[PDB]
Amino acid sequence: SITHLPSKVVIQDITMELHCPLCNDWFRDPLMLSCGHNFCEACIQDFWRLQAKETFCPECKMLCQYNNCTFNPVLDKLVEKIKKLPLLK
Amino acid sequence: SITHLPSKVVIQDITMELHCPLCNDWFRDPLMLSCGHNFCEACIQDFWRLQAKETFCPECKMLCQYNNCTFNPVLDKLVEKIKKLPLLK
Ligand SMILES: [Zn+2]
Ligand SMILES: [Zn+2]
Ligand SMILES: [Zn+2]
Ligand SMILES: [Zn+2]
Repeated sequence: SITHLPSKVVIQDITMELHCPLCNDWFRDPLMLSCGHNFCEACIQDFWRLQAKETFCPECKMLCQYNNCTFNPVLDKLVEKIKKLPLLK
Repeated sequence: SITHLPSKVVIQDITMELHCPLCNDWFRDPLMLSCGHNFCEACIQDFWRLQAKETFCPECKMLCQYNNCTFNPVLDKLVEKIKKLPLLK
């Protein structure tokens, strides 16, 4: 995209990217799946253990293998920082 | 950390987290290594091909295996968004 965006809209977009789509809260110990999507470790583990018959990604439906999941620590750092951001608009 | 931070300081901290430590520019097609650190794909590939005798992480020095690297697409999305943020302070 090549359009200017309202400051508040950009902050909100950034914030949506740091929210887990399973719990709709801030990522906590996010795992990244083979497709590149991220979920709280607890959220994706419970989804797979409890709701899903194969280990697929809830967002894109691609078949991930459990053993290919990896921690995504940069997301923890970004969550910590942005929660401290004063929203001046 | 449990201290309030200046808005501008928080934006700058967030921005440092979205910069590749090898090139000091915005992440472009970042790969995440087994240790959880991220670098532009081109940057870490050139580092390993050209400067380094084993595939270690330039930040933490841990021995990563090349085949365990993964794309970290969330970082591309965050780079795109934050570059559009008007800096009002
Ligand atoms: Zn979650
Ligand atoms: Zn996915
Ligand atoms: Zn780079
Ligand atoms: Zn590292």
